[PDB]
Amino acid sequence: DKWEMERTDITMKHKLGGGQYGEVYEGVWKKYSLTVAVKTLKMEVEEFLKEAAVMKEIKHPNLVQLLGVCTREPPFYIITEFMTYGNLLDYLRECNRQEVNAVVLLYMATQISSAMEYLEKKNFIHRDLAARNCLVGENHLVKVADFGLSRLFPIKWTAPESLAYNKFSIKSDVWAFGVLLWEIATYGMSPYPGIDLSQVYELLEKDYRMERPEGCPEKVYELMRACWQWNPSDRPSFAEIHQAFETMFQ
Ligand SMILES: Cc1ccc(NC(=O)c2ccc(CN3CCN(C)CC3)cc2)cc1Nc1nccc(-c2cccnc2)n1
Ligand SMILES: Cc1nc(Nc2ncc(C(=O)Nc3c(C)cccc3Cl)s2)cc(N2CCN(CCO)CC2)n1
Repeated sequence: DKWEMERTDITMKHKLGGGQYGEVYEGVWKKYSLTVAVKTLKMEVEEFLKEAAVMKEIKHPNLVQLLGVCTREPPFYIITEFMTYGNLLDYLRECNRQEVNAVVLLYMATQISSAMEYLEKKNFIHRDLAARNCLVGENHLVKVADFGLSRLFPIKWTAPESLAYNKFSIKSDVWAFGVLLWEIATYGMSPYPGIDLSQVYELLEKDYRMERPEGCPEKVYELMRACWQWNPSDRPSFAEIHQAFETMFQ
């Protein structure tokens, strides 16, 4: 296996983002003195190795790049490139809005839609697509974190068909993407603020959708609304979503 590393190839450093991603650490891959991120497991082994195998198949500019794995005996490692600025939700909430302005919001939306178009075409689904599971690099680079991928839950990001019948599709990710776009357009506000988690489905069932955020262009809000179509087959494809963002650039 070309991905297999000895644990001693890595020097473990500090826990990343004060433990928000659980057991994810900064490390150094000694071969290149390259700062990396390392997810560890010392219960959920079957799950951890299945994700390791899935990440070997994925290669896109906007998905976090696997570098190696330690999957022989515990502790188990997944090693990726280090995204320097951390998760997109905290980044939006804390950013300088003079820098992170309309064109950067569009750029962030376009990048994530590019990653999801790739997964759509490669018959993968994400099971936790949200701003907190996107990572930021230099010059407003955004990559989707890829530990929760499957080959084909977070209630406020979950399509109605997934809450009701536990059924997930690429169309469920299109719903989640619309919530993520809402997170981008509000610089990382909590969706459905103050609404009890048990009543989200019944509100959605009676055609409730979140209102246009302050300053959100109408074309961007129309695309959110298309992502939140009740019928999954009425939601646009990630290919259509990416193309719509490309077209908006004036
Ligand atoms: C995709 C997106 C989603 C949301 C937003 N929202 C905002 O841009 C915005 C504007 C005003 C506020 C409100 N704000 C409150 C505080 N006071 C001080 C300022 C105003 C909030 C968000 C922009 C975008 N970006 C976007 N959308 C469509 C087109 C473009 C675009 C930009 C440049 C060139 N071509 C296209 N850029
Ligand atoms: C939570 C967090 N992660 C960061 N970067 C990461 N790179 C990649 C990550 C990741 O999880 N990889 C991964 C692995 C390893 C396995 C499977 C799947 C995947 Cl995707 S986590 C940076 C960061 N920072 C804290 C805050 N700082 C600013 C202070 O103001 C910036 C730095 N915090």
